[PDB]
Amino acid sequence: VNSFSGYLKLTDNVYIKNADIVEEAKKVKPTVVVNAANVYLKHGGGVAGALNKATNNAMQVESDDYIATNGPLKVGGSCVLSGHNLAKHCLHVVGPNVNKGEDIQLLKSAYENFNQHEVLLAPLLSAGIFGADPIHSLRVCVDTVRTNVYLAVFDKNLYDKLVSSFL
Ligand SMILES: O=C(NCc1ccccc1)c1cnccn1
Repeated sequence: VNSFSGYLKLTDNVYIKNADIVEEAKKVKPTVVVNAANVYLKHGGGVAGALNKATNNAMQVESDDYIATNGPLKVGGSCVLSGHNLAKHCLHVVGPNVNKGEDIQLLKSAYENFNQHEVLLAPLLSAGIFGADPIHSLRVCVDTVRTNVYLAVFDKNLYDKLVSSFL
C-alpha cells in the first residue's frame, strides 16, 4: 500500500491523475519525483520551472553545482539529486525535445531510467513544451516502465483525452 490517492489504474504498474505535479509532491512527499529536465539542468519553464519555483530556487542552486562538477547529462539520461521540500529525491530525466530536433526514439531510453526506482511520481516525458505527442509518451511509458509510476497530468483536457484514447 502507498499514499497516492485518486489515480486511475491503466496497467499492472501505471497509474494516472489530472493533477499539478508540484501540488501532488507537496501532499505525498514521495520517495522520488521525476523532473522533466534538460541536459543543462536549467529549470526555466514547464514542469522543471514549476518544480524549481516550489523549491525557492534551491533545485537550481544544487543543479548548477552538479553541472559544474559533472558536465551536462545525455538526452535519454538522468541523475538523482535532492527532492528538497517536494520529495526525498528528484530524478532529473532528459526526454528528447522535439522543438530542438532530438530523436524521439530516445524517449524509450529516457523512461528506462524510471526502472531504477520502485515507485515514482512523474510527468509524461517529452510532453508539454518538449513538443512530443503526449499519447505517444504514455504508450512508451506503459511499454517501458516496469516499476510503479504515478503520472500526474497537469492539463484536464489532455488527461481526459489520454484516458479516453488509452489502449
Ligand atoms: O508544463 C507542465 N506540464 C507539462 C504539460 C502541460 C500542458 C500540456 C502538456 C504538458 C507543468 C507546469 N506547471 C506545473 C505542472 N506542470
